[PDB]
Amino acid sequence: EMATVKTTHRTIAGWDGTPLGAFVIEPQDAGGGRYPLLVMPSSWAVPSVEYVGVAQSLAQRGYVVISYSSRGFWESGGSIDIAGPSTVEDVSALIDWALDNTRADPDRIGVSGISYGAGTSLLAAARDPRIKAVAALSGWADLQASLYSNDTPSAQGIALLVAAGLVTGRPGAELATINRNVLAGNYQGAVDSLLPVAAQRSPAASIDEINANQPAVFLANAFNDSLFPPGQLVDFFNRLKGPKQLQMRHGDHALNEALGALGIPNEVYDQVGDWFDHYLKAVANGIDRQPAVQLKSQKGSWSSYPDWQATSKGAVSYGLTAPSGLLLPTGGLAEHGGGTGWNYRIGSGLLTAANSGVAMASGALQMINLPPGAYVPFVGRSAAGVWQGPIQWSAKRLDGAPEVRLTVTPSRANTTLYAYLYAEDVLGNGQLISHKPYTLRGATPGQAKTLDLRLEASSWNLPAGSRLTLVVDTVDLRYAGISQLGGAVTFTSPANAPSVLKVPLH
Repeated sequence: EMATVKTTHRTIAGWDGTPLGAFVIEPQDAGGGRYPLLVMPSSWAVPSVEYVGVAQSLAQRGYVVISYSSRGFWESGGSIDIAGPSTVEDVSALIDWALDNTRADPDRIGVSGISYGAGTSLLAAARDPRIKAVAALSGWADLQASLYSNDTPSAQGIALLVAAGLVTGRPGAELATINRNVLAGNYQGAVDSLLPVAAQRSPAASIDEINANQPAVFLANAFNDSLFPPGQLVDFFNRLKGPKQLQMRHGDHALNEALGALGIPNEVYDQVGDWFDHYLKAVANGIDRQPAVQLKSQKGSWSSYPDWQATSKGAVSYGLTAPSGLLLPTGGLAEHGGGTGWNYRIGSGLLTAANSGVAMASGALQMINLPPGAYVPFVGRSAAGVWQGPIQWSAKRLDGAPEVRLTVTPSRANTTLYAYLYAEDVLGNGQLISHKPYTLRGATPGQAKTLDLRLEASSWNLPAGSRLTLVVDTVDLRYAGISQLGGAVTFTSPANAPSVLKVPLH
């Protein structure tokens, strides 16, 4: 049965003596061996989000749990350093405190957190070989890849990082510099300020250290996370050599749940509990035999794979054909397989309906993104290339990351491209499955460049009556793109390197 637990608030010194506000949660046995230890850095102070409650529910499975506010948070001393070396070292300091002051088992230590605490936890697992298991929710592996994907600043990601920070605590120098840049609309400057110190804040840069330490790593993110897109997390997951599981879902806001305002359903920490129970309490619950990749579609049904490479088995290659039409020039997506030698010119810097997200209000703390639909017949063909596949007469499932190869010729040295994959119904209404930005800065005008874009991973049930539609344009409401009205982009498909969309259908 579940442990009765006692919760005590106290202040625990960090590595340098900085006082951290902590809830120490301890089973009451009593007679009465040691319990596995979980150290759990809380995340952003979003209203209604119950971090300590989540920690208590884990402790009730039979764990000592330390739920705490990182340096700089309201309840702690210090400054927020964006999961910098001090914040990460503090996890080790709290492990040491727990081993000396609670009935914690030094041989059975795990760490778990969400978002700020997820990145912190993974970094701690790289730096502290005592950690045997990690569960990181809605986190990152590569901070640069997350906020500056293909050299395109994620304006709404960066803005959200600032907004979340301002409700959570007192910024250190790095975050205050970001805040100052964002206030001016200077997203590129925000990025430039962070890049030199981003690698030490990125689990991906510590992949060898985590693999050496071989903790059991559980990752669970939303495909539509507003801060940290899935590709960078998948790439990290794929490189882990030890026990591991990746679960990806579509997020939505649940009401009256501990984590519903973060877009995380209660089922995630249910699975985390099972993960730790196996790896830290040797419970024979079969989690060791479960597939390493588990994906939940937008309709809420699960699929699974033994590894990420399996998602791409038998991917369909659609060749892009030359856009044609009297009124609405549109190309095809042609399975075996397309045209070469064509050219299609659009103007850069023009607005279209195809966007990754809506214009969003100053200070909003929405942690998942709900892309607007786009009516494909109103996507301006002088502003975008549009390629449509055939209407399906049977349901299909897309699981994985689509890839696009496209050759582009800019007339300006600076252009940003955006590729979007839509499920388009028979009437023309598109729901966005995936997208990716790509900035060409300092390109040679008039020189064709072949680009390989990997769109963000997704899991999507495509119903009978729908088709896949690719849109490529040059502006997006969520990114600080550098395209200029008056410039041009010409799409081509050279015989040597045809323009192709690869889609992982199942």
